[PDB]
Amino acid sequence: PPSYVAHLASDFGVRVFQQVAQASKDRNVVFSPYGVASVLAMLQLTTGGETQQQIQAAMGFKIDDKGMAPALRHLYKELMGPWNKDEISTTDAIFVQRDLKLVQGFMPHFFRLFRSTVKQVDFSEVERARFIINDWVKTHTKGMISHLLGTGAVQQLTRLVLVNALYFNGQWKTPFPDSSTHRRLFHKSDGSTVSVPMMAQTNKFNYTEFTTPDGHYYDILELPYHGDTLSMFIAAPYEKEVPLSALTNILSAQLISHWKGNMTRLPRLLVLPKFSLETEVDLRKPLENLGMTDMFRQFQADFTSLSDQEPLHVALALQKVKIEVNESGTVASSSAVIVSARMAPEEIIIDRPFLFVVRHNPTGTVLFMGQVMEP
Ligand SMILES: [Cl-]
Repeated sequence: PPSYVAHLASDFGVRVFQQVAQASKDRNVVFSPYGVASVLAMLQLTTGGETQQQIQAAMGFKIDDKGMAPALRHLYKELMGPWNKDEISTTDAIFVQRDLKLVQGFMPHFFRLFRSTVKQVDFSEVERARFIINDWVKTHTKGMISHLLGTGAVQQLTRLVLVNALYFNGQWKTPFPDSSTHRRLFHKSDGSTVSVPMMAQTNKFNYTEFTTPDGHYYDILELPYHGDTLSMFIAAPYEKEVPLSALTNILSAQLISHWKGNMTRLPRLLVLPKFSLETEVDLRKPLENLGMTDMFRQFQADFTSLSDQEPLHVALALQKVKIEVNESGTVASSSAVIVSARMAPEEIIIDRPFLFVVRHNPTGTVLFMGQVMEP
């Protein structure tokens, strides 16, 4: 089902973000809970045996089950509809050795389910294979993501690669002014500060203070995008010794929903750092920690649904996310005569590390999720 599978998909991907985050420590990290959910669902089809059970358990749904793929493909068409003014461009690709004898009916079946095809390449032509892979991403992310560092691992022994790449760029329901954007010190998690550019805006924001069962307090602010189709939620720790990991490690779609129910509109002056960050992840370590170890093993991996004669296994599972946040009419050239604005009761300055979550409002899909430590 629709919002059902979107939630199983989002939750799984967040579970994947927790792993990437517990590894990144104090590095800025952008990730797409949706992306890794979309691709892993496709890979379910190329698996069999234990390698398949480990993934359907990790994700929480069999891709061949009634309404799973139909709901998933309906979702994709929704995100890529006409409202999306090139705000989010994505691409999911599975590259297998072309010389490999495939199972009778895998390609036809895969297409019917995803309306996409598994890519074939002759991995013996290393240079060609890598170019072909970094090129697919390019042409299919509207030229936003044209390279990968991980492809540098594709060699002769490679027979299978998984790739996922997303690009996201706002377009707020109410653009942050421009003349208001200014310099402001940001408190990095070590007492050190840096003069970073921040956007400012007074208006009626949807806010809520949030406490985790653990007792951590966060200022939660929802920031809508044009048409309320998307919303970027901001979870900024209360004091200063409050980590992001206290929230991100208990995060789910039901938690975002929770914020919405307790949310209220207060007239504040929001000061938000403008950030354009990029992260590339080697999904292997994080996927293994979620219980998916077999797929990465030379003798254990079981992809007999993609081909039954083979010593296969994913040689490279990765993701690349490019997130940008600005005024949306961002001249950005380092600042005329006047600047006016309506006054607000209080201000909410985001000058310390914080985490954000972008969601598809109609379905509550957790599209993007990050931890911004130093903009
Ligand atoms: Cl790139």
